Amino acid sequence: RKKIEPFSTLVILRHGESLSNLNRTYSGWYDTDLTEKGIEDAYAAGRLLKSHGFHFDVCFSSYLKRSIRTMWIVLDVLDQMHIQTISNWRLNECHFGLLTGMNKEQICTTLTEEELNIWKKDTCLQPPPCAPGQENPSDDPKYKDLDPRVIPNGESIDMMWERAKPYFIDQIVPRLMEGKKVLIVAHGNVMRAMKKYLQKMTSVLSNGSALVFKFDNKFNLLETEIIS
Amino acid sequence: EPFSTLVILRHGESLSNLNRTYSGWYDTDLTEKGIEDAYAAGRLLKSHGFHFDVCFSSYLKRSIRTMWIVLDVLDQMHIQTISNWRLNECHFGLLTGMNKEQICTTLTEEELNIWKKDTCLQPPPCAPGQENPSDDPKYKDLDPRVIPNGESIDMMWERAKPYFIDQIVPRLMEGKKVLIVAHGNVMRAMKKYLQKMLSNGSALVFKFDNKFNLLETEIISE
Amino acid sequence: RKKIEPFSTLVILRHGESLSNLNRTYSGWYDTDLTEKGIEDAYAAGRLLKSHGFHFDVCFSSYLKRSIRTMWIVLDVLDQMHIQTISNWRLNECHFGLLTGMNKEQICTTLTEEELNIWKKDTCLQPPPCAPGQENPSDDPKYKDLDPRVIPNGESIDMMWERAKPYFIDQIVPRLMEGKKVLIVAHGNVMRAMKKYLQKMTSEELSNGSALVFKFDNKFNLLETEIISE
Amino acid sequence: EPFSTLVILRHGESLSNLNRTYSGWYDTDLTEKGIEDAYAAGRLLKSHGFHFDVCFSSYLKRSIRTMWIVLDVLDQMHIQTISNWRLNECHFGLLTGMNKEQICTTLTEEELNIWKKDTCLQPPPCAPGQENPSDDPKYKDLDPRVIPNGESIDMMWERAKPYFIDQIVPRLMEGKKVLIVAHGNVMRAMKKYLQKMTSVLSNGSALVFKFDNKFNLLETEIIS
Ligand SMILES: [Cl-]
Repeated sequence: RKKIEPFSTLVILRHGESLSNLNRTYSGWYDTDLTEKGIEDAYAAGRLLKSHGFHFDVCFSSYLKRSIRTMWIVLDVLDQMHIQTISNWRLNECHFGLLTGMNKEQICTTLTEEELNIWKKDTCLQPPPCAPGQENPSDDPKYKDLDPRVIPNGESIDMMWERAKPYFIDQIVPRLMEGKKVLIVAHGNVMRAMKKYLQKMTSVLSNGSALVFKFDNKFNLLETEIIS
Repeated sequence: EPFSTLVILRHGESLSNLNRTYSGWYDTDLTEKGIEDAYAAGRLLKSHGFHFDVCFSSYLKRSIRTMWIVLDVLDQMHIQTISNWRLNECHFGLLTGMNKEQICTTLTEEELNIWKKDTCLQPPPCAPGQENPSDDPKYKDLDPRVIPNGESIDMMWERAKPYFIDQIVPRLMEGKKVLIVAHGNVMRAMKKYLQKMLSNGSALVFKFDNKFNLLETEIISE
Repeated sequence: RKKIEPFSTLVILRHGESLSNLNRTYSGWYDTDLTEKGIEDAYAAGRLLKSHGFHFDVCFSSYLKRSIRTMWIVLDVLDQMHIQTISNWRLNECHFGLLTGMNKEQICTTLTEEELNIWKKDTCLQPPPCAPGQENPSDDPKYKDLDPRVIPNGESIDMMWERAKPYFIDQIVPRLMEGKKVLIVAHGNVMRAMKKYLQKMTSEELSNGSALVFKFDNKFNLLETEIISE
Repeated sequence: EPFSTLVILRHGESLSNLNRTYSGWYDTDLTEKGIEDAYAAGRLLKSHGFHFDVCFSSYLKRSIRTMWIVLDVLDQMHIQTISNWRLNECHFGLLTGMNKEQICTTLTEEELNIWKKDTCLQPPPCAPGQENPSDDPKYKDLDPRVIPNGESIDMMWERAKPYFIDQIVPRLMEGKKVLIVAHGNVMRAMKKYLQKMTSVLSNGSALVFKFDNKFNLLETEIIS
């Protein structure tokens, strides 16, 4: 009982629990690391992909440690620590600007009722920038070589996707056109934007699930499979 | 001397330009004068002593051939060259292949004025039965969704900018000297971007320090 | 106060204790992992580089887990988990062929007294290939895309360096010539061969946990070799 | 059709070849006939329908220019090109710039016979006061220790082989179609390597190697 393989395959996996997520504060570009539970989340994701027989040619991550660490753990489980890995800031979560580090109570104080509803249901609401005196995650040395004009300071989800999309088109798509299997360890908002883009959707997945996109040699999407 | 240097150079006369039709992505090649324009551009850069670590071009032949000629004059045929569609001229859609009179018949008085003076007017897409330059096999591996069909200058820059930021800026931050052989609209958009805002045969020279501050913009000519 | 910096810098680290090392068997390409102590060796090496202020533009490892895992830990300590990393089989330890997995007693049985002395003091003695029925580490799926003719089966140290040298020249030197700071997490024999090549030492002429620092000018002249330790 | 394809082409007439002197790394350029050789070679590949994913050349101008002309004929000027010194012709050292008569004066009777019949004779290095082609600024970023000065054909292949294994084989394993514009000695060494020959084609022919997904050589076709 064997199944015919696709020409190319894209697997998108979400990173596990970060310390900010556990403390219920917004992180965005704040470089919060995995908790012990988040490390176990990464081991579980690696075992999920191994049980489906995935062998990847390349793995992508954001510049954020919770994504990079998840990638390393997953590749460790898959016995693929040797494969090419690529990290880039354009796969980063939204930069939340002023909202960086806020909890639920501070969000409700900062946003009007109407703004909060748009913030939850839509993708177009842009947070304001980091305040004077607020530690801004993008002042990190890891960003020292980027064009300063391009560094975001308060991003809606739409704006995040406008700067992630060129990276997806210029780095991930060409590898899929070569017939490769590509893994991406990703933030939730980025994963959902990529899913919407590929399926051509218009404007909620169980924790620990992965998305499997299968393509033919003309980059037609043949199937989207959820594995868990 | 500066920490890094970017030289931008425009390609020379194309056959469409000589016949006074609009090309956009239409893959028109250099005329005899366009070839001599490239040799003269090479001699201008050689007289200023430029030695480049890398050269960029668009996916369009008039840009690629100019790069090859320039590098030949500079005795740098061996350096790395990179061509990419994101540096292409605007895709003119319906206006592709039209001459000046056809542009007026197709565009109203207001549309033609904004098309001439501004950057925001988007031409309509190619008509049915019109040869679309993006159907070229050289674009067969691009994400089908990203291929344009009718672009304003603003739209062209929105897809060229990520390439400039991701391929050009990192090399300048490494201290390299970078050459770009570009189309007029792309060169003007890059200049406007870098300066936070030219006579034929001229070249733009951008000098940067190690924080990527623009120290000077020099126009060199013969 | 401050010292004038070199144009480019190459730091070479050795990986820490592997399980084969703890059990006193030769590994070579056998993909033995770090022990708990080897993991702590990697954290300590990271702290060493952190106290000397190193910020690398790129890090290289072999295809062997014990080297890759050491690289990951060191970059974690350095807060450089985002930097580019490159792994390649040409930085692998010698493929020990038949000697793979042997302990001291089996080595002494297999080699003559003359052969053993040359084995310890020289770099030219080549082991035989893996025997029939012996598990060969190169049959690992991670090597499936290599040219089958290039895969070694029993290497002397000289032979190891003959296939590592082109990688050093084609991938590390060009980045040093760009002015970059390069980290290599290496195997002991590979580190020693690189040191010999760079210093122009003869075949005639570091404590555990030490690192080698090579400093170069823009013509790739070796300006200094510094040994650093805690 | 095969999983992957390698085409190797030799560059056309250089000025040194026309003058019957040995160039090696001497950076002699194509003649007007040599440029026509490149156009002819391009038309040969076009008539067989080749569409390449990438093209390789040496750092020598006669190889680079041939690559550019061939890609012009193929309507593939946009494809990725890679040039590298490891695909260079032998560095002839002292023999650089010499003609047939001078090589007789320099080499003994035995040495000249080894030079013509075998691949193992290493020429001596460039003489004092002899302009060395490796002093070219295009080589300024190489490890100075690696630069040759007098290379037998065997030595040339020892430094070209790792480039073939590390750059060309992985792309053939990816299922790509690869073009190499090469020098005769380099082309012959690659052919011997791929066919496993032990240690005679028209000037304008091309070699076509067809492979399956395990990198088994299914067939070698000569087109002219
Ligand atoms: Cl050596």
